[PDB]
Amino acid sequence: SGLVPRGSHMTAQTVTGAVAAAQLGATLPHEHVIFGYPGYAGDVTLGPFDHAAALASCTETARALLARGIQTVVDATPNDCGRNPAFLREVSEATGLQILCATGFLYEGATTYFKFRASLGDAESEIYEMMRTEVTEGIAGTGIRAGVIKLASSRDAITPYEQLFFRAAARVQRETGVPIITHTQEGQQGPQQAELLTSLGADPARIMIGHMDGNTDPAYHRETLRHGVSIAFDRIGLQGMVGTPTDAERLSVLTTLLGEGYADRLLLSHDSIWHWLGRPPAIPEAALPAVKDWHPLHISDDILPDLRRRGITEEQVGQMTVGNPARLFG
Amino acid sequence: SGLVPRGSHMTAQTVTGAVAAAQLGATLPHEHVIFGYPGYAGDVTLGPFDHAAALASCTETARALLARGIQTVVDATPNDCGRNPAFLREVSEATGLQILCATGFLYEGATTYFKFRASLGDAESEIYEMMRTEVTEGIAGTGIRAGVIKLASSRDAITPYEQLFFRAAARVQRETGVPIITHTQEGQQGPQQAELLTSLGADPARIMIGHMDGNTDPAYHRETLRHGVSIAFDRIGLQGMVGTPTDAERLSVLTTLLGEGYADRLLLSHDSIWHWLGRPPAIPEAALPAVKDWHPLHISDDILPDLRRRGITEEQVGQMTVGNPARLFG
Ligand SMILES: [Co+2]
Ligand SMILES: [Co+2]
Ligand SMILES: [Co+2]
Ligand SMILES: [Co+2]
Repeated sequence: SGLVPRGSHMTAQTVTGAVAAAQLGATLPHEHVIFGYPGYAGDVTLGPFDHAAALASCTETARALLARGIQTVVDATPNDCGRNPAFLREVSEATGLQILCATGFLYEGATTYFKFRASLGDAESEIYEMMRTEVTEGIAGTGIRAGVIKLASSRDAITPYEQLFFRAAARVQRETGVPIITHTQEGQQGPQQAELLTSLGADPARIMIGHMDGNTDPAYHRETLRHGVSIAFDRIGLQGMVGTPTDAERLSVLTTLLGEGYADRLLLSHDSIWHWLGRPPAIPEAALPAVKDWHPLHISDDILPDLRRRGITEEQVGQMTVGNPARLFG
Repeated sequence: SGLVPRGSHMTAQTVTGAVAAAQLGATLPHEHVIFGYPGYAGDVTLGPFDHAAALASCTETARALLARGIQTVVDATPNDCGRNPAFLREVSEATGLQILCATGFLYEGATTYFKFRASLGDAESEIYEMMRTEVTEGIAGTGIRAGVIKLASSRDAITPYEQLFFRAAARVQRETGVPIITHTQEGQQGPQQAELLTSLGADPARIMIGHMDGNTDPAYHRETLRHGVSIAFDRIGLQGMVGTPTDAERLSVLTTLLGEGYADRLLLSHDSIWHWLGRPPAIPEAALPAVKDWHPLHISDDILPDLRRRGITEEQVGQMTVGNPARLFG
């Protein structure tokens, strides 16, 4: 036990169907099989999607993950960032790797559709309708259901526009028990997000505040944790990428939190992109070190062994990688 | 003659092929057959595209236009707003109505893809590559070529990000002679846009600065016109829609400019949307008068007769509706 999920639950849904909490295994709570920044579709002429090569590439990464003992990936790709459940299902059915997809949108400057629905009507209820339908019935008539709601906020505040999504999410959460994972911008708003969602009636045991590794002051992480929610160092491997701290700094914070007993509330991920949508990313020369360990095998090969040699126990490692994911999503 | 297009020309391209300047006929220089605010795709579950109903609805509007003697529509829909040349081609082949589609993106807060390419590399050259390919070879391997480049800027300035597109556009323009139509936000930046593009080497005779009806001070229109470019009152029918002036005000300005002899530089359009992408628009109760005349038959039925009874001549009307479009796009 400890802090178990409240009332209203629905068996964890993956792109290939419902899976039991115990079948989840080691999990990466925040990754992107395919991803495109909003607008990517507008570059379809020179940046078309090569299905054959994306499939070949993604299943390969999937296989490398299974070999590491990772049995599940939570794909956090927002509805406006290329989210494609049917494709994810292909990858999963081809490899056996389990994948949960999300429902939600990126922050304010991403797109403009709902900012517009909001000027003309009740956008909260429209977002609520969409989230609930995708979480209980499916996405785009495919029958594939989202297994997490994804929320995002800006750096300086959770804007009134962003809050429409947080309330729609809170509602669906209370009604269905579906988990909620978030994006925080540049290490800010973690506590505000936690305060808001719990105040809205969302179960702190089904809430994971993301990109918390974006902040290096542990007092900041401790304040979020006070709310009873889990937090994720989900961008491990992306170092100094205009903003992000280094892994050295992330681990310093993690080991402090771990030695303070917060293991039941810490999750680990990379926030990697296996295949980019649109025109392949032009990576400058100086950016190389920053993205060097920014691939999904980094935690399994570098992070988990580094934590262990630091005194973190095998049980603490299993709690973060298997224990937490099973309660959060299962 | 007068101010005819410079060197480097390419026969006007429509979704169904090249058309001769003389085949253009009366034209609406800025309209949207289908349109979706960026992000619309993310609402695919409850706001899917009903092809059968969009086709039935759009050809109908097309037929009403042909009956008015309008033989061509310049669809100004940006690459990030649902632009779909294949669909436009269906509408055109089904009715005979001629349609030219565009190449380009909406302003800064619309999407984020190129803001990202810009942090990692040479976005100007990537936008240039895309624009040129779509204007000379085609869009998405369909062989359908864009017949206009579409540019947009914000209200307070033509941002450094927005200027990447203006330079890519200027380049393609000099190289291919393809026309350029713009969007101006809330009646500002008209002169700045005209100054910038001509300074970049773009032909003022193949440049139409849009949404100029958004400003009601004719001194503002006169300054843009000084640059030798044409300007369009292309949102006729959208009144008071949070910002926009009333048609009464637009016509007051138009008749002043007309009686000052600027007929060779004035174009008329509605900026209507025949079929919305995403969830159908929820139109409040107070918004009704604002969108009442916001449909493509408004100029033919209300505007052109109102101008005539005001003293505007049949020749001045033909110059705006046929003369200008033929030089600009043909
Ligand atoms: Co994120
Ligand atoms: Co992410
Ligand atoms: Co516009
Ligand atoms: Co428009």
